[PDB]
Amino acid sequence: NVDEYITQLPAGANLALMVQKVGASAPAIDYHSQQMALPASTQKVITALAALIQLGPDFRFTTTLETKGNVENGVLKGDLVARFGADPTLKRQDIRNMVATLKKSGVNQIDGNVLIDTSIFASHDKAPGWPWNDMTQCFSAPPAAAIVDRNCFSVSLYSAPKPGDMAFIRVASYYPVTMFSQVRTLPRGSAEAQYCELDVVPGDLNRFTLTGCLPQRSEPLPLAFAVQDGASYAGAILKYELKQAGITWSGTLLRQTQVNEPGTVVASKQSAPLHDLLKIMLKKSDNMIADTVFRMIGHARFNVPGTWRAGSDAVRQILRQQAGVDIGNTIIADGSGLSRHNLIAPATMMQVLQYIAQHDNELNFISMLPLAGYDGSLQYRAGLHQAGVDGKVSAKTGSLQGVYNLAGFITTASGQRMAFVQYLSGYAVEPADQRNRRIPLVRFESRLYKDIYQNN
Amino acid sequence: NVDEYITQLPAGANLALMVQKVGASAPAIDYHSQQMALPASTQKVITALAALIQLGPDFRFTTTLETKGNVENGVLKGDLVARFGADPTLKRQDIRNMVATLKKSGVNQIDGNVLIDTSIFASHDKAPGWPWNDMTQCFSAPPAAAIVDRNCFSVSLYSAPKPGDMAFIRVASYYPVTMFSQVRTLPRGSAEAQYCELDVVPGDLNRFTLTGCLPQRSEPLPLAFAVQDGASYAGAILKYELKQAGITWSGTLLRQTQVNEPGTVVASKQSAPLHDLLKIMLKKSDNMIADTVFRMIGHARFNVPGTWRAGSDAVRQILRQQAGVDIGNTIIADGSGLSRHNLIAPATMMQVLQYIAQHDNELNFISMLPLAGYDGSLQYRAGLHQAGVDGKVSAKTGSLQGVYNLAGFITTASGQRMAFVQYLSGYAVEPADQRNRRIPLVRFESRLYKDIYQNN
Repeated sequence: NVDEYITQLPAGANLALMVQKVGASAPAIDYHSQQMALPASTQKVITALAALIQLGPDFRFTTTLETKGNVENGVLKGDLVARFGADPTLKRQDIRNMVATLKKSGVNQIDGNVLIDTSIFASHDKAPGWPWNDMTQCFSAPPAAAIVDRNCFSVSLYSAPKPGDMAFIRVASYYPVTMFSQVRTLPRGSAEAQYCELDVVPGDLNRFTLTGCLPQRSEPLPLAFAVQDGASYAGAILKYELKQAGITWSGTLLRQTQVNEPGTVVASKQSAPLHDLLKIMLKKSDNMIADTVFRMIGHARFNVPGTWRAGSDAVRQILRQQAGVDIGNTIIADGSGLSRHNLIAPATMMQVLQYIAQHDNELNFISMLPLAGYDGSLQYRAGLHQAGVDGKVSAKTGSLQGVYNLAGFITTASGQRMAFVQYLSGYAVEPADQRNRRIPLVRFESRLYKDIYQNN
Repeated sequence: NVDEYITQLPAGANLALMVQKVGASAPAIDYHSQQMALPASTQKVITALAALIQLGPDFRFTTTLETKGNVENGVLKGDLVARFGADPTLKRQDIRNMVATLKKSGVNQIDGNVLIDTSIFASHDKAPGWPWNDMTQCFSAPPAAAIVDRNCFSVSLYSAPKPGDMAFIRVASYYPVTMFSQVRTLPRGSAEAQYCELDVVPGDLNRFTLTGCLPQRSEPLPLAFAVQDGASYAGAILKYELKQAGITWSGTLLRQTQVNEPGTVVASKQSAPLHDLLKIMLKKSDNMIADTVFRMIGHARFNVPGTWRAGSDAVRQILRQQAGVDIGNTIIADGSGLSRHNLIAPATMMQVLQYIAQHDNELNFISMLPLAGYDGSLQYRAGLHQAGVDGKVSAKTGSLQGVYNLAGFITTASGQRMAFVQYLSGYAVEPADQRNRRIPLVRFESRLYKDIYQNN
């Protein structure tokens, strides 16, 4: 009763839906299944499959400290190279530990430069089609080769005691960022409060200026921002840890972007295995893992510095050649599904899902998807809970402004496993319902998945 | 025969279409007319109507030089204020002329600062939902309060005679930008040519670094880029013209962002009348005119510094209250339709078109739209030409990656004027047809508009 369920959805919402028994050639439900749609985070299903095929479940991201030169009386005669490898999980502590190791190896002094090597990747750290306005939010932090603590930092914004005085920014001293406040404090219920925005404006070298207005508050406003220049940020952390460890240097911090022969690895850190990271990515919808993986795929397949375009070409090739899926006129712009350039039909995603199901005993893939009523994004998906399908749906959510997708598998009343793709976009509510916007979605899903479960 | 014409379109393309006699309550063609879609540049139809209602056809953008202080023996004892007003047509020459006027007024020296006043607007000069990657292209130049020559500048990129040497940037000395090249010159058919990108990276104060690779060429590559900091850019031009005119100052160039009482206007420039600018906007799809107008509407309606959110609220209010159109769950994010956040149903745009037709003798609006086979965007729209409808269609195009819209009016074989909205999105061709992508569109439109013209 797809058309009737659509009446639950806001005026003009667009649904493309396909449901199909695993291993069957014909769908049980086909509503606009050929129509292109924004996949949002369902794109991560494709990223996870292509990653497992190209890189394998045991791949690990790697970061190293390398020396190029002889060490004489504790003095490295040459450069220290910190070779970043797009590990989305690298932490300040890992840098501290690698420096401790460098020290313990006998290096007290560097007679040369400290090089921040990001040559594993090239071109922009932002995919085409990402909205500019989200770039300072942590969920959209540029997934660069140099990442430390997700390239996200927090700040506290304090209103001034006196109205008209600048609001005050508190930030932990260890973060190599520079914060400036041009935020005017307003009276508690002021005229300017309506249309005066509070904005973050990023500048070079990880400078941030906050601008606009802040109404007086009793509590500081917590804010978290994305680092725009990961290489500089990682360099500054490395510089700090070297100094704390008592290692001096005569040169400067420089970026190294061009491919080069590795020196002697003196310290290293490897991530958890790729399967573990893909699990986090799928359960929690982790954009940074998705997009580091995505540019890694292109780098590994074509033996070139990883770019968005190489990633896209690689994923298309892997799907066609290894998974037997010709994605045709599909557009793949990134790994996370953040890009508004991604375009894919339910029928194409269905072929991907059918491949995964057929090879699930090899891939151990379905266990990584959120299980309705248990974990990840579907721990409490109201429509699925109310449909009676908790524990019966393993699926990836995909949400962006105007988009509420689901793609995955459902075990129905007969015990039949069905792959399904729900692509719902053009979703908008009227201004007076914007912070209550999800109730129509719940109504729709409660009905559809009860229908699918009961009748199959 | 809408469904059959759709077979001309690429796999999975999404059409929402409505055609309706002017003044009629029921549509002649209704194919998904209630469904939300990306309007692209058809949004400019709404912007033009709301602008004429709020500002009127005779509104002019204004830029001034103002003095605050007494002038003693040719010395201004106080500040020079350059008050920008978002005029999208202001030129270097206009600044030169206003400075000439300031000189002629008796000011030889400023004992104070030179203030670049942008207080007419506030918050970001980029609307929510604009893709970040286009921001350095001139068609997406941030439409700031301070614009000079469309905040666009050109550059010539020369490959190095020797492979491996940096490519060279030539730029006219009068442009206050700073260009850096890290572009490596490659052999004419090299290995790196495939996945090594040529990129522009904007920095603070109108710095641009070009990075990546450029294959050797006999001719320099012409490039044009958008200015990211219009206030600094306009300030530098003002500084240059003051110096050339022999006016000295003791202070510095500072930005003035807060609303303030105007000083004595000593020089000014007003744009052409708004109706003339709206005509350019509609004929040529001028994003900068659309978006300066859009933030001006909010500024004029609410008497606040213009923002994107004030513009959106104002346009919704104007449509509902003055045009009798409740846009319901429609999202309006900007004036140009660049934003991927814009969402509107053909039926809503249809109400706008019906209003314009009913009031055309008041507004003189339809004459501003491109006329098929004559001007603007429709001078050679192949599908319309092949449909036999040249001289019979006045309509606004809307194109973005994946989107080919038309909205406007058609005079049919019976002489009946019909309003129509064609919203076609999810348009994608396979990699091997991307630079030939428009042929399916032409096939579709040739058929649809011949059908509409002949049968109505």
